[PDB]
Amino acid sequence: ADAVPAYPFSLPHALDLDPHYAELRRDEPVSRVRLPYGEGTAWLVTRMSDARIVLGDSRFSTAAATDPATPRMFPTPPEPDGVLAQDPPDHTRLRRLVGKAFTARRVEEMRPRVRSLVDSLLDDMVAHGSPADLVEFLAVPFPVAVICELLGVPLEDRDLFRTFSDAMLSSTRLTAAEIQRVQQDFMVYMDGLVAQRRDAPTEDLLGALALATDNDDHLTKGEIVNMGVSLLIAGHETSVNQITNLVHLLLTERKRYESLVADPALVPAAVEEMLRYTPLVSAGSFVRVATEDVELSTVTVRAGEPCVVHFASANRDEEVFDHADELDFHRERNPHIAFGHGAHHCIGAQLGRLELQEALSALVRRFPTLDLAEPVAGLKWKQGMLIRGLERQIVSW
Ligand code: HEM
Ligand SMILES: CC[C@H]1OC(=O)[C@H](C)[C@@H](O)[C@H](C)[C@@H](O)[C@@H](C)C[C@@H](C)C(=O)[C@H](C)[C@@H](O)[C@H]1C
Repeated sequence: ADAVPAYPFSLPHALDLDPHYAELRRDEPVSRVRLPYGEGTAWLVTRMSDARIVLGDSRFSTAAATDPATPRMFPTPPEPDGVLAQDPPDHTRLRRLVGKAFTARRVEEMRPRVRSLVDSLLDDMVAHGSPADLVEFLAVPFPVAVICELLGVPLEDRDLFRTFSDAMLSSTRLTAAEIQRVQQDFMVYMDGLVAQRRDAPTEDLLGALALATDNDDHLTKGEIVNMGVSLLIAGHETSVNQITNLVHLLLTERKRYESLVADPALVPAAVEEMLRYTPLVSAGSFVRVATEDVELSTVTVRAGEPCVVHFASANRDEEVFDHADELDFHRERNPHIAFGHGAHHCIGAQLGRLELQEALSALVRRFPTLDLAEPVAGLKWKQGMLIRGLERQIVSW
């Protein structure tokens, strides 16, 4: 009786927002759409208080989304293993157990060694000389290296992590027969690595999860193994591409970068803005299913109905933010769900931020003359992709 528009509404341009989300926020915050895969229609959530419910409220099952027939933004139906597709109370336990060690305090204390890692990379680049591809020298290498340091991986065998990481991306460049073998090899190493943490303690994250005080809650061996793998992947692509995404915004209006060469203390406040202002997820939600009827403004979604939150839209909610379409490094408040919200609120959110602030602070500190040496018009944005990012980024300092 009506279109049942397909979502994604359009192929994305750069880090632009389809001008439709804006119209929906006024004309229809919660509307039916058709996701590219699965079966039936679903609810595109476009505003914050609504997204906060769909991501917040216990009456929405992600583990339900595992049904091949349930809508989704990607082709291969998610395995029910994934922590993302984990309902409580089991998920709630994973988060409690992992969250006890992945404290914000562990991440802020990593900083000094994360500063020391961006430097080795910004050396390699200055060795190459200007102009240089910021993807190659910084963004690709920096995150994987950071995670290795989180897991306390010895320097040798970090190439495995890099080999396994790149074997999981969308453009893997490797066949199904290869993906199988690298998986085994990596998992077995991780197996032995967790064993070493149990037998002989360390102080890295795995180490803290591996310890077990006798009379109280701790994780199994296979859980600890898998959490590490889960963190590794979930913080790779997002951070690789989020780095180029903030540099890209920083130079395209170069008035921005110079805002931070002027007052470096803005780097953290900046990083938050750019998280809120960047469609790192082009068309968004992992689907959520109402296990009971749930009431949003303007639409009450019924038990059994799948939903999709668009993060970056909520992040531009005209009530929540002012001049949400304009990048302001001096907002008093920044309630962005760029890290998601509620149960599945990004684990690595604090680490994510550490990484960004360290990449930008270093860039400002080492290259106040940083400039995009590629013409903007030439820029190679990644195509047909789930997470937005640049293929390439020649910069000149
Ligand atoms: C700029 C960096 C990052 C961004 C923007 C980001 C964003 C997100 C978002 C939006 C979600 C929620 C997805 C949903 O509920 O549909 C999420 C989940 C997650 N992220 Fe990240 N992330 C980042 C970095 C990382 C890092 C560094 C790690 C690990 C070291 C990580 C691990 C995870 C995990 C495990 C989840 C699932 C948590 C759960 O379901 O309980 N992420 N991330
Ligand atoms: C539909 C958009 C989502 O895509 C997906 O979940 C993909 C199917 C997953 O394979 C992605 C790529 C994961 O492997 C992780 C790298 C990131 C994941 C944990 C996120 O947090 C991320 C925000 C994610 O929800 C969105 C990209």
